[PDB]
Amino acid sequence: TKQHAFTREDLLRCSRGELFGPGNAQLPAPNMLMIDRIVHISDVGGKYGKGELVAELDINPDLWFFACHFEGDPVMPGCLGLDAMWQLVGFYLGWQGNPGRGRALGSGEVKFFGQVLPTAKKVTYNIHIKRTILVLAIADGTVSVDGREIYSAEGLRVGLFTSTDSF
Amino acid sequence: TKQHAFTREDLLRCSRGELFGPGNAQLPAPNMLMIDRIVHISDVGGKYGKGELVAELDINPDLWFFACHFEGDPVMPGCLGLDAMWQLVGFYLGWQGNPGRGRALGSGEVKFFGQVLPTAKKVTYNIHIKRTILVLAIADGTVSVDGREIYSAEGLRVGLFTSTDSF
Ligand SMILES: O=C(O)c1ccc(COc2ccc3c(c2)CCC3)o1
Ligand SMILES: O=C(O)c1ccc(COc2ccc3c(c2)CCC3)o1
Repeated sequence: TKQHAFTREDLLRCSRGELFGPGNAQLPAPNMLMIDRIVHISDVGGKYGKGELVAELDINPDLWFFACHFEGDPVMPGCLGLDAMWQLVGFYLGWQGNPGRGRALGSGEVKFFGQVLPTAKKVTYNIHIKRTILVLAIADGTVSVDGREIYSAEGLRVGLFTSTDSF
Repeated sequence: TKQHAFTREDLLRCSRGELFGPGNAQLPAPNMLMIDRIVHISDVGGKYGKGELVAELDINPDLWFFACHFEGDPVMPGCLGLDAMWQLVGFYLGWQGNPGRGRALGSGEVKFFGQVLPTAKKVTYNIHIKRTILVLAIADGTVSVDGREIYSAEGLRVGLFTSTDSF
């Protein structure tokens, strides 16, 4: 709760289990990691008074997903921008000190109404925590490219599992 | 409309633009391609009488996404199983003979209530086309692993763009 911003090296440390400890929430490592930095994280403020994350991914034409998606028509997969928002809600649960392994549980409405091209510079993620309740978080999120909102997600859900025995 | 099943080599040909032609719907190439085969595609039957796709992805412990997602806790990303369902709805629009480039436009409710582990053998996707209406398709979908339903998506939307001038 004391650290309110994270560098890429902090996120890579998180991906090895060395930020929140083994058996606790982990970001993916490359090439599934869809965040370079967490600019802001808090458990107060945001749209619902329950905290907020702002994170960034730098874009350059050589990122792996442009060449295969699609050949002659490069565009960052919508599913990976959506996954960044699940990655951030999971990070929030870990950052609050909750134990267990993170899984996305789904979302209400997702809309893709724009695209990240290899000429873009920066994708920004805004997450508004709605409720924390296994331990799970519900959040709304946007994805923006160079100032332009392009995706929205309502009711993003991520849970932490300490025991899967009964499921 | 004459071909009702597709091999991996057919899907790779689709990913190069050589199945539906340049400027038309393309599957991603590896490593974003989340389908090995289309077992069944039709424009009649399915849950709503508007056709159906059944597709498969073989699972083995060496698939790239297991090592990075997550370190010491391998699980196929939920976002990639969801993306397979968008990939299949886009394939359906191309298979019907519609021109233009495919984009996911989003979904209503997505639920992840199980997981694909590196011990699994086969993921199966079931897509029920709800409505075709730019040209877009609305569908419901499930992801199953070795017979067990693990994800559901309602209101998957994919559109084809012949012109982006006005957007
Ligand atoms: O992975 C995808 O299918 C994906 C990524 C982003 C999108 C959304 O694509 C869009 C969505 C809306 C518009 C455009 C493209 C250009 C014209 C307006 O789809
Ligand atoms: O990429 C993900 O976060 C992801 C993939 C699949 C899931 C869902 O994870 C789940 C969802 C439900 C259950 C388990 C795991 C084991 C106990 C029951 O989340």
